[PDB]
Amino acid sequence: IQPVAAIDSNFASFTYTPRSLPEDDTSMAILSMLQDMNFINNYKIDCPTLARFCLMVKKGYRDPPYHNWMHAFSVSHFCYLLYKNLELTNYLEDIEIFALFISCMCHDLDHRGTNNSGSVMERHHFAQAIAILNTHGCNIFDHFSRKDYQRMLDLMRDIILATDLAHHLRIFKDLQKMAEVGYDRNNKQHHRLLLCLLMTSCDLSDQTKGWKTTRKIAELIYKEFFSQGDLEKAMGNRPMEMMDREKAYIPELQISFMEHIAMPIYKLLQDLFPKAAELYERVASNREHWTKVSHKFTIRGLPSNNSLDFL
Amino acid sequence: TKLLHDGIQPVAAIDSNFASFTYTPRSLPEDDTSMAILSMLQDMNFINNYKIDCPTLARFCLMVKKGYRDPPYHNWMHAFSVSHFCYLLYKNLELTNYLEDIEIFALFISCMCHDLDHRGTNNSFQVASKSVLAALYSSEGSVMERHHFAQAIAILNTHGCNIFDHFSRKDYQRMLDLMRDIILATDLAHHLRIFKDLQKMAEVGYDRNNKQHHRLLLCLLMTSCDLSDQTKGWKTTRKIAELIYKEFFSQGDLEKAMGNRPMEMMDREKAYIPELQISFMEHIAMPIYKLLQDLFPKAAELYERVASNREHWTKVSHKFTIRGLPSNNSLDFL
Ligand SMILES: COC[C@@H](NC(=O)N1CC(=O)Nc2cc(OC)cnc21)c1ccc(OC(F)(F)F)c(F)c1
Ligand SMILES: COC[C@@H](NC(=O)N1CC(=O)Nc2cc(OC)cnc21)c1ccc(OC(F)(F)F)c(F)c1
Ligand SMILES: [Mg+2]
Ligand SMILES: [Mg+2]
Ligand SMILES: [Zn+2]
Ligand SMILES: [Zn+2]
Repeated sequence: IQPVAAIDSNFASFTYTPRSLPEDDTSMAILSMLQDMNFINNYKIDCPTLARFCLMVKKGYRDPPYHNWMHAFSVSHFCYLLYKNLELTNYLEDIEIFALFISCMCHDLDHRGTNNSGSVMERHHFAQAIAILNTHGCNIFDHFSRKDYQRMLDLMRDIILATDLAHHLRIFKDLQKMAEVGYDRNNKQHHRLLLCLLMTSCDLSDQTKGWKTTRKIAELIYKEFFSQGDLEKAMGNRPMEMMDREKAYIPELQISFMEHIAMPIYKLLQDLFPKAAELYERVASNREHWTKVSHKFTIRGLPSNNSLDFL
Repeated sequence: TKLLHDGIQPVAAIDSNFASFTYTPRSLPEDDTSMAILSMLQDMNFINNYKIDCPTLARFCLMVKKGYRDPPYHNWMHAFSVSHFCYLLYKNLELTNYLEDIEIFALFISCMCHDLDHRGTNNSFQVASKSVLAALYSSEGSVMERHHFAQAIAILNTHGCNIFDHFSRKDYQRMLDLMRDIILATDLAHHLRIFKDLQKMAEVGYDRNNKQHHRLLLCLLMTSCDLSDQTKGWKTTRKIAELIYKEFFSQGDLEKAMGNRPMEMMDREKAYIPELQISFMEHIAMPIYKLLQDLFPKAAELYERVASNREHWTKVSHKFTIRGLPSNNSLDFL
């Protein structure tokens, strides 16, 4: 197990882009992150069991454009960053933080590049995580107490279910209440709410990097959406505007996504942790950048085709 | 050999709609266009009127054709299409009630010759590129149009190509002065200078005894022929627009490579085609055909087709906004 400093000198920084790491080194980096957060020694995890677990999780992702292993790795890496930079041990229990990180690895297992059209996919993701744990040689919790095994499973379920946007919108009022009155380490409701907020923060973490990352991730997202839309047209159904490559206008859809979903998540994170202010400011800056390049979705000159036949 | 040994077709046998304003001369295969030129001159009666030697005329037509290059728009098929429209104006507007036979003959020959040796580049490009044409003609203005005329003159003075070598001294001179004036009238700068005069003439009415009115009418008709692609269906205007912008953006690329800053309409990174087409059509094309309508009521269908083609450019404007991902399938262009 590599020390985390040897992977990259900037590995624990919010400026690091985990998609820069070759896919063949990501399994080792997972182990290095668990080592550096001290969960392997804390919970006495068998290293071979953990290695096999991590490879099975990786293997359980398919290869659609966005919802693949590198997404899961990136999300997991952001959880690590929150641990390292926001001092999560002052707010949550070690078992809750451990659950969040394992959930990050597992939260989109067996995604097909298609959406829920509750929480159909998120329940499947959890069921896949459970099936991996009950595979021979992969149960990283098989030495946990009956109390702790149960808690771990309940946490993973709650945290993975919190990645459904529908869940986040139900609890949004509660998150705002918590942010304004202030976090209370003795309130078990606040722990639940904070774990949901942190999970969604990890899931959308590509929005906190530079322009190069948001642009590429947007491309991959729309590639998935339009594939789904193509399939829905082939079956005789009528896809949503954002799934239809002939009707979707990307700048409007991105700016909506960023104003209405991403920015309020990181605004809430900022209100609870002042050291997350740079995260919110990067998301806001990335949204400004989407507005600046909007004009480029009007074809100037002739299309690359070099033809006007498309009229 | 093929132009000679096929005799001169009657124009009805080329197509039953050949003399109609709805006919698209770009439909005719390029290998039949030389014969169609002869058929049009035959049907307007200029061959018998002026006693043109047919072999001389056949060789003249092939030399004119040969004198066009192959840029996207300014090629032989443009010249043929412009000449065909002149024929249509003769057939449909009864031009013999307004102009002399020699003026009408000059207009048609000018139509064939008016873009000779065009390189897909405009007048200012010759000056910016410091081409041989600029060296010869830049102090006089209308650089390309002067070259076109000089090329026509060089064809006439090629052995076996002088269709006017049997003209009187008076008529030879008149013909040359007409071709020069008419070809120079294809410069947009010329048209904008005379526009006030054309409007005057349209409102007071045409006067067959006013020699200034003949000059002005020949300029108007020449520009009407030059822009005649705007009077056909949507399929023609769309395709011609494509060819025009191809030429413009090639020129713009060349101007960037020399360190100069091209006009917005020449710059493929700044030109927004719907705005430029609509401007061209509202400000250049439509007033030309409005003036033609004011002088000849039977040209009303021409103006109405140009206006309808402009409405069509407005309807499809929205399609220049990229929906979904580009064909690229990539967002790298941001
Ligand atoms: C299928 O969506 C996957 C993911 N979307 C995402 O990353 N992006 C990024 C982007 O750049 N463009 C986008 C455009 C868009 O529609 C216009 C939707 N989503 C995105 C996502 C996960 C969990 C969520 O739930 C919660 F936010 F609660 F975590 C959530 F909302 C969204
Ligand atoms: C190099 O120009 C060639 C020709 N242009 C033309 O046909 N098109 C057609 C089109 O579809 N789009 C256009 C757009 C545009 O600006 C964006 C300019 N021109 C065009 C032309 C010849 C003589 C002229 O002078 C006069 F009109 F007076 F005859 C004249 F103005 C224009
Ligand atoms: Mg998901
Ligand atoms: Mg010209
Ligand atoms: Zn995810
Ligand atoms: Zn022309």
